[PDB]
Amino acid sequence: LVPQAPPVLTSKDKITKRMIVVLAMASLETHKIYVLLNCDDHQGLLKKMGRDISEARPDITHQCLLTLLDSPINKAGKLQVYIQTSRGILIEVNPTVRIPRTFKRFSGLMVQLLHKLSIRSEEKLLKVIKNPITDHLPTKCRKVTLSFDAPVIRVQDYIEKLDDDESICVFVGAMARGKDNFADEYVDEKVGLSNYPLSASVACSKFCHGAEDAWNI
Repeated sequence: LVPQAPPVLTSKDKITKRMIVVLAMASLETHKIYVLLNCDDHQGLLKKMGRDISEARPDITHQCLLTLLDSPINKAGKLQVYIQTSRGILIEVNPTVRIPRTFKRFSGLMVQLLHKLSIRSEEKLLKVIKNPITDHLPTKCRKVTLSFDAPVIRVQDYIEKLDDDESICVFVGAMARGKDNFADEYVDEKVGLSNYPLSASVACSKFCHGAEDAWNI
């Protein structure tokens, strides 16, 4: 007894109250040898490039996207996802896009996106857009960064404290390790979800679950 075709939310809608997740510091870099650089397949190459092999982690972004887009909140049309790469590329993800389950085809899709600047259905399902993210977010929107070092909140508590017209944008480090400062230019609060450090995919899942509770999804 719920709407079977909810409105597809984009950055063009500045009003509708929604949850936004920004996958920040995403490790999405192309190389012709085209593939996404990753720590499992390109250890030798990354070493010769003088890179920290452990930083090449596109799999984290892949798993976060699957968790987020599979969620009840996404199907209910109350979720948006953006990607901010470690190299400053900003990507808007259409809620209806199908993300491949295998890493190989995910990499193939990301390579095409980063080279062509969009992925077409003629509507765009993935699009490279202009920084800063704040130019695209809903007019009334809370902005928070998830951090292990921050005080722990219950997601439902936090979501229920939003005004009826106020969206929430959550910045999540799409990384295994790193400092929580990636979105200090945009946010005015940092919060924790657990007394344990969480994988990015798990943090995404917990936040989706808590919003689903609060919004009766």
